[PDB]
Amino acid sequence: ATTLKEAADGAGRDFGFALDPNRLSEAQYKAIADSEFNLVVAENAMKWDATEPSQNSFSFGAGDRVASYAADTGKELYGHTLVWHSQLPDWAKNLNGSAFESAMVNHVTKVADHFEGKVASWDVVNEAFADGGGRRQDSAFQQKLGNGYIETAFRAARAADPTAKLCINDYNVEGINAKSNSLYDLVKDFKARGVPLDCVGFQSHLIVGQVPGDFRQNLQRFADLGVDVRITELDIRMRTPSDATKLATQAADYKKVVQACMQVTRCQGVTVWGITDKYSWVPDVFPGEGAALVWDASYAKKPAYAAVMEAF
Ligand SMILES: *[C@H]1O[C@H](CO)[C@@H](O[C@@H]2O[C@H](CO)[C@@H](O)[C@H](O)[C@H]2O)[C@H](O)[C@H]1F
Repeated sequence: ATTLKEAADGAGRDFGFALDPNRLSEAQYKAIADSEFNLVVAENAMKWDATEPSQNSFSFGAGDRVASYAADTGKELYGHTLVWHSQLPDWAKNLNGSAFESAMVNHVTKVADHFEGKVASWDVVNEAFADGGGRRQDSAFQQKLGNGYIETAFRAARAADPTAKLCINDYNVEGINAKSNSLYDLVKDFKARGVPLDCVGFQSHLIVGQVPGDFRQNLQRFADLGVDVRITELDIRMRTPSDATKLATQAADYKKVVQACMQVTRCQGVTVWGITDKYSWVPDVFPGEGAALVWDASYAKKPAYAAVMEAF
């Protein structure tokens, strides 16, 4: 193969990226987006704040732009995200009880219906668990609705879109630990009771040199529950500036993550969280850290590019 798209294509897998529609007007950005991936997900265009900026007033512009890009270039489209505690507009945060529940059911219904037949899989609920185990406590959904909100989301999404794969997504659930254990219990429960849930996504926002040694083992145990698994927001950050050793380790880290996926038959593929280091969300959250993506800020391929090629 000569592009990652070709390598993932031959492996029978997905290799995607987080798209900011506003960047498509930068030729180098578009050139890479067109050539190297076979799947696309909206970085921000499909979240709650960008789609229902005010109660019952949907804004599908940015979202449609991403959905059009995928259809026009023949890429699979992944949806992100229906229910999520962050980027929740204040009108929602001010809602209470059944009212809040109705706003949630309606948001899930409208957004899923609008993209029906275009989005192949959705992160219906994202980041429901707390590091350390148990439910996230700082979530308006958990507070206002209690434990059953997740099941309600999945049931409402399945009713609006009969065929989209419905996934639950989280971070720090890559290795076997208290967070992935709680995640595992919930999936087992859902499958036992017939709650519609088809896949589990593992964000994989990792640190260089710190890739969980039991990644494969963990993906496999979820797969055994009869669900598909996917790596959804992969980037492996470092303390900047980067150097020859930091880039070499990161390469090897990319290789390990992709091989974990290649080794679990139900691992659908891998989605990196962006294309180039220059637009990466990392420096804005973790000051002092960065250089986490496969292309540097000059659009030059970092050693990671060749590692991923090999893993596929
Ligand atoms: C996976 O993690 C990424 C990184 O935070 C999330 O995407 C970021 O979300 C924030 C908040 O909406 C945006 O400001 C960033 O531009 C975006 O990269 C993603 O939603 C998540 F679930």
